[PDB]
Amino acid sequence: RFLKVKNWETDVVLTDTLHLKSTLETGCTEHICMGSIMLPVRTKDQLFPLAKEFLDQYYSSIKRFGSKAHMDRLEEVNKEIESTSTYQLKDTELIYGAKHAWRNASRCVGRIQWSKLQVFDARDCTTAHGMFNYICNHVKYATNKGNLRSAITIFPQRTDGKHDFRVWNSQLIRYAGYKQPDGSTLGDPANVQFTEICIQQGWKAPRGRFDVLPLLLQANGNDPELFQIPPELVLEVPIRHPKFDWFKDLGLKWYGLPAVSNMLLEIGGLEFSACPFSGWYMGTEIGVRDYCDNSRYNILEEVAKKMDLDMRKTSSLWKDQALVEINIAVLYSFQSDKVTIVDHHSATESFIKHMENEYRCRGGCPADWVWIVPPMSGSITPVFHQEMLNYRLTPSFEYQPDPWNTHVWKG
Amino acid sequence: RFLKVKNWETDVVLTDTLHLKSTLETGCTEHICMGSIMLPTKDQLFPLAKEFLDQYYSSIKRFGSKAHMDRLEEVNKEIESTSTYQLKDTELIYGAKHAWRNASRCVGRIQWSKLQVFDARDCTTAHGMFNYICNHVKYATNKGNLRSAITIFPQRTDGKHDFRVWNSQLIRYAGYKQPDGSTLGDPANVQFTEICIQQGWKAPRGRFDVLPLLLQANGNDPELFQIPPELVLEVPIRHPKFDWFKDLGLKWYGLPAVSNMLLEIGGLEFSACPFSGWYMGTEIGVRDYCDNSRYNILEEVAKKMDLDMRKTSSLWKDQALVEINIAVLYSFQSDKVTIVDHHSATESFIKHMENEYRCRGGCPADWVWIVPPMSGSITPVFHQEMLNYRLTPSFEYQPDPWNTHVW
Ligand code: HEM
Ligand code: HEM
Ligand SMILES: Nc1ccc2c(n1)CC(OCc1cccc(CNCc3ccccn3)c1)=CC2
Ligand SMILES: Nc1ccc2c(n1)CC(OCc1cccc(CNCc3ccccn3)c1)=CC2
Ligand SMILES: C[C@H](O)[C@H](O)[C@H]1CNc2nc(N)[nH]c(=O)c2N1
Ligand SMILES: C[C@H](O)[C@H](O)[C@H]1CNc2nc(N)[nH]c(=O)c2N1
Ligand SMILES: [Zn+2]
Repeated sequence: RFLKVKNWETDVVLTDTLHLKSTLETGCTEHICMGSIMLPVRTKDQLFPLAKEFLDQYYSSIKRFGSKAHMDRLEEVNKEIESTSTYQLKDTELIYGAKHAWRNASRCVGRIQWSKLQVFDARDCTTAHGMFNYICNHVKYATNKGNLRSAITIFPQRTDGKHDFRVWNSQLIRYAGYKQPDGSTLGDPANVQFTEICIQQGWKAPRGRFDVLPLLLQANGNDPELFQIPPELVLEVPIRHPKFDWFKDLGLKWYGLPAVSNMLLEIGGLEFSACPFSGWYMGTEIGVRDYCDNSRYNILEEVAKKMDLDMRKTSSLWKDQALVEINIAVLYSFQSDKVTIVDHHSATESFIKHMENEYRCRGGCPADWVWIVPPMSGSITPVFHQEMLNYRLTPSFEYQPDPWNTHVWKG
Repeated sequence: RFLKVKNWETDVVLTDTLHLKSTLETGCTEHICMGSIMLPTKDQLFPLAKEFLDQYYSSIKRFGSKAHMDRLEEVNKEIESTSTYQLKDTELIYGAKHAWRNASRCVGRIQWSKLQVFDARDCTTAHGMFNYICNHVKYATNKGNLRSAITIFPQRTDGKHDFRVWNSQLIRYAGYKQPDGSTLGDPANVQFTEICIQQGWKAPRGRFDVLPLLLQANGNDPELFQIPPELVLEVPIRHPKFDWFKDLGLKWYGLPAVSNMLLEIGGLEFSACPFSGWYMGTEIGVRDYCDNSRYNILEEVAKKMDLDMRKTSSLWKDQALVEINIAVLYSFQSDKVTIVDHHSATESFIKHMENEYRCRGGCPADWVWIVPPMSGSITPVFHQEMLNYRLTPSFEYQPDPWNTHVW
C-alpha cells in the first residue's frame, strides 16, 4: 500500500512506502487522532524478534543481508539471549543504531544532519564519577569553542530495570529555577522541581537568574550524585540586539549547547536509559519558547515596555512585535559570538530538502507536523504547507518517566 | 477510553467522553497518523436519520417522548415511500448550528449557537440562488457589524440535480496569468478566474477584481451574476504608523463567506450551503497577503521598511509579516468592520473548549488548524492538547463542480 503526501505550495507529491516498516503504534485510531497529545522491564520472550529485525536492518544497510556475517551474528545473538537473557551490540551496530534513532525522530527538524553524529561509547562506565567524566568530554567535544558538533554518549543498557543508568537532568546544561515565598520565580520556571531536588541533595544554590544547574548522575541503579560542570566548559552567549542598546541591559544570556539527556534510546530491543545527545540550537527554541513562553522567562512584557509598544489591546500585536525582536537578538548574539545557530527559515528549508531526499532514497520520512512547524511565523516557512506522515520506526528515542518518580532510594 | 487532554501552560486537564459518540473515520490508524493531511443507497439512510433525531430530541429534553417516537416513525415512513425525507425547520436550524459546533478545524466556534439560518430549500433557479445570496451577503455584512449566517439550498436528490455555488467563497478577488510570466491579482483563483472568462465574464484585469458568482441550480449549466458593489464591503489597508503603507494599494473584503462545502444532516446532503462569519486577522495578513502561492507582498513591504533582506537570519520576513498584520487589524478596526486578532480568537476558543468539556463532554479540535499561522506558541492553543474526531452533523469537502458537472 502506497501513500502520497502533497506540498500545497509547490504541488510536489511524494510517495511513502517506508510506513510499511512501521512496528510501534501512534496512539491514533480510525475514530480519533491524538496527533497533538504530547505523550501518546522486558524479557527474553520478545527480545530475539526485536534483535533479528534490527540486525536484518543493519546488514541490509551495509549490503550484507543473508551473508555468513549476517547469519553468524543472528546465531551469536540467539545463543547470547537464551543463556544471558540479553545481548551486547557491536560498536558498528551501536553507531548505526544511534544514527537511525535520530533519523527516525519524527519530531526533529534537524534531521538533515543525522549521518554526521559523533557516537561516544560509554558502556564500560560503572560509576557516577565515570559518568561525569564522559559527560564533560561530550560537552567539550560538542561545544568545540562555538563550532558545535552533534554528539551522543551512550551509557550501559538496562538489565533488570533495577540497575539503570540515568542522567536526572533533562538537559546537561540548564539554568536553575527558584520559587520565591511571594509566588514569583527566579531563573528558569521550567527547572524549579529539578532545582529543588538538587538543593536537597546538597547543592549550594547561588540563587541567581542564570545559575547553571549541577549534574545529578545515577550509575547502576545507585542513588544519584552531584557534580558541577567546570564553568570553562559551559559556553554562554550574552544576548544583545543589533539596534536596541537597552536590550543588553535586560541582563539575558543563554548557553550555547542544547543537549537532551532524559530520553531513552531503543536499539534492537535493548534500552539505553542514559544517552545524552546534543546538536545546536534553532533560535526560536531560545527566543520563542525559552524566553517568551508564559511558563518560562516571560520577558515579553518587559521587552514590550522598553520598545514602547501599544500594550493596551492585544490587536496592536505588541506581543508579536516583541517576540520578533527577541528572536532577532538571539540570532545576532550567537552569530556575533560565532556560536553555531540556525534560524527557523534555514532549518525548515533544510528539512524539506532532507525529507524529499528521504522519500527518494528511503521511501519515506516520518514527520510530526505539530512539532516540525516552528513556534513563530509558521506559514511563511515551507514545512507549514507540507503534508506529513507520522509513524514510529525503530531504532528510536522514547520518553521515560522522571527518575525521581520511579527510583528506589538506598539512603 | 475516557480520554484526557492536558494544557501544558496551565496544567488544566479535561476529560473527553464525547469522542465515543464519534461515527465517521479520521484517516489515521494505530500505525500511521494522518493529522497533517489536508483531505482524508436507500438503506443507510434511516439509521442516519435516527441518529440525528435521537440527539435532536435529547437536546430539547424530549428523548423518548411521543413526539420523538412519532417523528421517528414519520421519517421512517417518508423514507420507505419517498426514498428520502425532509427536515422540519427546527431540525434544520439545529443541524446547521451543530455542523459548525462540530467543525474541529474552526477556531471561531464559541459563536456557534448564534448562527442565523436562512432556509432556501424552496429555491429552483440560479436567479433565485443569486437573490438568496444577495440577501445573505447584506444580512451578514450589516454595514460592518458582521453576523454569522448560513443559507441552505435544496438537498441532493440523485447527484443529477445538485445545487452548487461554483465559487470557493462568495467574495473573492480575480487572478490572471501575465504574458510577462507572473500573476496579477489572486493566484489561488487563477483557474476559477479563467473559468469565469471562459464562461462570458469580462474581467477588468485589475489586482482586486471581485469575482462574479457562478451558480448552479438543479444541475443545469451555471450562470454568472455580479454581486452589487454596494453589498461588497471592502477595507482599504493602511498602517497606523507607516504613511507609505497606503501607497501599496491594498484592500480586502470584509466578509469571509465559504461556499464550496457540503453540509450533512441526518444523512441528507446539502451541496450548496454558503456560510459566513467574520475574519481572523491572520487569514488576510498571513495567508492571503504573504503565502508564496498568494499575493506574496512580503519582499515589497520589507524593502519599503529598508530591512536587511540579504540573510534570512535578520528575520526581515517575520518583521514585515507582523507589520502587515498590524495594518490589517488597524484598517478593519478603524473602518468599524468586525475582525478578531489571533490572540483574542484563540483565547475565546480555549474558553469555548472548557465550556464544551463541561456542558457536552468534549470538543473535537484539529490542532494543526486551530493554531494560527503566526506567533503560534504565544497563543494559548499551542500548549493545548486536542482530540480530533468527526461528529455529525458536519461540513465536508466536495469535489470542485467543474470536474464533475455533465456540461
Ligand atoms: C544538530 C542540530 C539539531 C537541531 C537544529 C534540532 C532541532 C530540533 C527541534 C527544534 C526539536 C523540537 C524541540 C522543541 O521545539 O521543543 C527537536 C526535537 C528532537 N530532536 Fe532534534 N535537533 C538537532 C539535533 C538532534 C540530535 C543530534 C538528536 C539526537 C541524536 C536529535 C533528536 C531529536 C529528538 C529525539 C527530538 C524529539 C523531542 C521530543 O520528542 O520531545 N536532534 N530537534
Ligand atoms: C464567526 C467568526 C469565525 C471565525 C473567526 C472563524 C475562524 C476560522 C479559521 C481561522 C479557520 C481556518 C481557516 C484558514 O486557516 O483559512 C476556520 C475554519 C472553518 N470554519 Fe470557522 N470561523 C468563523 C465562523 C464560522 C462559521 C459561521 C462557520 C459555519 C457556519 C464556520 C465553519 C468552519 C469550517 C467548516 C472550517 C473548516 C473548513 C475546512 O475543513 O477546511 N466558521 N474558521
Ligand atoms: N536544538 C535542539 C537539538 C536537539 C534537540 C532539541 N533541540 C530539542 C529536543 O527536545 C527538547 C524537548 C522540548 C520539549 C519537550 C521535551 C520532552 N521532555 C519533557 C516533556 C515536557 C512536557 C511534556 C512532555 N515531555 C523535549 C531534543 C533534541
Ligand atoms: N473567517 C473564517 C470564517 C469561516 C471560515 C473560514 N474563515 C475559513 C474556512 O475555510 C478556510 C480554508 C483554508 C484553506 C483551505 C480551505 C479548503 N479549501 C478547499 C481546498 C482546496 C485545495 C486544497 C485543500 N482545500 C479552507 C471555512 C470557514
Ligand atoms: C500541510 C497542512 O495540512 C496545510 O498546509 C494546512 C496546515 N494548517 C492550516 N491551518 C489553517 N488554519 N488553515 C490552513 O489552510 C492550513 N493549511
Ligand atoms: C499541545 C502540543 O502538543 C504541545 O504544546 C507541543 C506543540 N508543538 C510543539 N512543537 C515543538 N517544536 N516543541 C514543543 O514543545 C511543542 N509543544
Ligand atoms: Zn492521527
